[PDB]
Amino acid sequence: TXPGVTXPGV
DNA sequence: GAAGCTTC
DNA sequence: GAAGCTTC
Repeated sequence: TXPGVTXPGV
């Protein structure tokens, strides 16, 4: 996720 | 190193 | 199935 906690997506 | 997910 | 980057 995020970053942090990529995206989604990318 | 180890956890934090939908979108093509 | 690849398609992704960091907090910690």
